[PDB]
Amino acid sequence: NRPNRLIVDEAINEDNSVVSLSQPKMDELQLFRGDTVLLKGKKRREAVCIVLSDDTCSDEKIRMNRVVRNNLRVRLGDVISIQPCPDVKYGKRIHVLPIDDTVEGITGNLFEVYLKPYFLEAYRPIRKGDIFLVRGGMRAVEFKVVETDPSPYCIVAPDTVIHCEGEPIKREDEEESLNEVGYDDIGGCRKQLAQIKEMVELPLRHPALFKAIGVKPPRGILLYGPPGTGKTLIARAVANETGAFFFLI
Amino acid sequence: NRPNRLIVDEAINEDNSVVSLSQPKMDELQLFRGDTVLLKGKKRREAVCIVLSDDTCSDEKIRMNRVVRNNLRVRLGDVISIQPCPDVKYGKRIHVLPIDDTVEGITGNLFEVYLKPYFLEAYRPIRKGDIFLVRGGMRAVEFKVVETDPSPYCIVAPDTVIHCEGEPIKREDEEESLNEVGYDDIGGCRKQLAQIKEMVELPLRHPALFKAIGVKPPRGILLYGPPGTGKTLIARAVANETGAFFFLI
Ligand SMILES: Nc1ncnc2c1ncn2[C@@H]1O[C@H](COP(=O)(O)OP(=O)(O)O)[C@@H](O)[C@H]1O
Ligand SMILES: Nc1ncnc2c1ncn2[C@@H]1O[C@H](COP(=O)(O)OP(=O)(O)O)[C@@H](O)[C@H]1O
Repeated sequence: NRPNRLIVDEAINEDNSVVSLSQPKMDELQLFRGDTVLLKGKKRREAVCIVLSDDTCSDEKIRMNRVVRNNLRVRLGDVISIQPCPDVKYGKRIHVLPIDDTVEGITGNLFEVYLKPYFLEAYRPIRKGDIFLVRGGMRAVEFKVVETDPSPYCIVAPDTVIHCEGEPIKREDEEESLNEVGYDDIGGCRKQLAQIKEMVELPLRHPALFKAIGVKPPRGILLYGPPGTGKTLIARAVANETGAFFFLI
Repeated sequence: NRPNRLIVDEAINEDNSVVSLSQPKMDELQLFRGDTVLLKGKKRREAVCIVLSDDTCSDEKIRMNRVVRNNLRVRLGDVISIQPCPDVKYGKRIHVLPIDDTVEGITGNLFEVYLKPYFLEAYRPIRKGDIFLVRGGMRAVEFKVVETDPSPYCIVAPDTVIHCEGEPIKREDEEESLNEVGYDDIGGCRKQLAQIKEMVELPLRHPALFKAIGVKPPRGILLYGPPGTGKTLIARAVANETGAFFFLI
C-alpha cells in the first residue's frame, strides 16, 4: 500500500558502510549500485551508504551493519524511511577527533596507523556528526567527524590534504558504545541464537502490545552448555541489540 | 640499528663474576676474554666482570649471575648499556665490612674462614660500593666494600696486606637481599619453570603495555604437584626475580 520498503536486518557479509538490497525488485528504487543513497534515522538523523546485490538477501529486508545502525539509532527488526537520490558531491580533507573514553591507542602519526588503508580506493561517503570504526594493530577505536567543509555529505578521494588533532573528548552517554557486545561479536553460526531471537522479539522490543492482547510471553529462558560456550555473550548481546536493560545476578 | 648489543639472562654455569658472550659475533665488541669490561646499571651504577665463551650461549643474550644482577639493580630480561674497554689497574688491600642483618657467622679470624680461597688465583675485579657472596662452612654471608684506595675499580692479587674490621651495619632496605629466593635457588632443571616465565613476562614485568593494547593476560595460574615439590619456591622466586610484590594467602 505504497509502503516505503525498508526493514533493518543484521548483515553477515563484512563491510564498512555497504548495503544489500533485494533483486526481486530492483526497479522500484532503481539504484544501479555504488550510488549514494539516503537513510532516515530517528530524532532527526540520517546516513549515507553504498549498495550491493545478493542472491541470498530477502525480498523482505536489508543487510546493514552495526556502525550504520548505531549512527541512525535504529535497531534490528526496525524500519527506517528510505529514499534514493543518486547524487553525491565531493569534499575536502575531512576532519576527525577521538570519541569517548577510548584513545591513547595511537602514538604520533595516527592516520598512518589508521586512515590510509580504509579511505584508499573505497569512496566511503563520510558524514558530519557520525562515528565509524577502523580496525588494526590489536585495537579498535572510532573517530568522530565534528567538522566537514561541504555538507550534508561528502564522498572522499586521496587528492586532499591531511589535518590532524588526536585529542579525546567525552562522547554522549545516551549513545550506545560499539564495544558493547552485539550479534556480530557472537560467533559460531550455530543458528540456535536465531531461536532466542524469535522468543525475545515481541516481548522486549514491543512492550505495549502485550497489554493490548491476551497471550503468554515466556518469563524464563535457560541457556545451558559447558562453560565458556558463550552463554553470557547471548544475554549481553540480546539485551544490547534490543535496547533492553541488562541486569546481572 | 647501531644497537648496543646487551641483554640480561640467567647464567646456569656456576661463577662469581664471570660472563658468557656470544661467539657468532666476537668481533663487534672484540674482547679476547679475561679482560676487564664495563657494565652499565641503573640510577648511576656500574659493574666489572670477566668474560668467557660458550658454544651453547645465544647470539641474543648474556649469561650472568645473581650477585652481578643485584648490584646493577638489573633484572632478568632487562637490557644494560655495555661497552668494552680492556684496561684494568691494580689495587691494594681491599677493605671490607659486614652487610645487613647477617653476621656472627665468623668468630675471630674471618678472612681465613672466608677470603683466602676466593681471591686466590682468581683476579676477581672488586668494586667500591657493591656486595658479593662467599660460601663455606654451612653458611653464606656478604662483605660490602665501602673503601677502596684505587678507583673506579681494582684487580686483586695476593701481594697485599690484610686489614680487618668485622662489625655489622644495616644495609639499605631498598636493596634486594641475596637470600631471598630466585631462579638459582630453584633446582631440578625441570624446564617447566621456563613455562611460567613465558606467562608472567609481559604482564608483571611490563605493566603499562597492557593498557595500550587489547589482549587478555592470564589472571590465575595453578601450580600442582605433591607437597614439597617446590610450589612455594616458584611463586617466591618469580615474584623476587621480576620485582613484583609477593602476597601470601
Ligand atoms: N561462540 C562464541 N563466539 C564468540 N566468542 C565467544 C564464544 N564463546 C565464548 N566467546 C568468548 O569467550 C568468552 C566466553 O565466556 P562467557 O561469555 O562467560 O561464556 P559462558 O557464559 O558460557 O561461561 C566471552 O567473553 C567471549 O568473548
Ligand atoms: N625442586 C626443588 N629445588 C630446590 N629446592 C626445593 C625443591 N623443592 C623443594 N625444595 C626445598 O624444600 C622446600 C619445599 O617446600 P615448599 O616450597 O613449601 O614446596 P610446596 O609449595 O610444594 O609445598 C623449599 O623450602 C625448598 O627450599
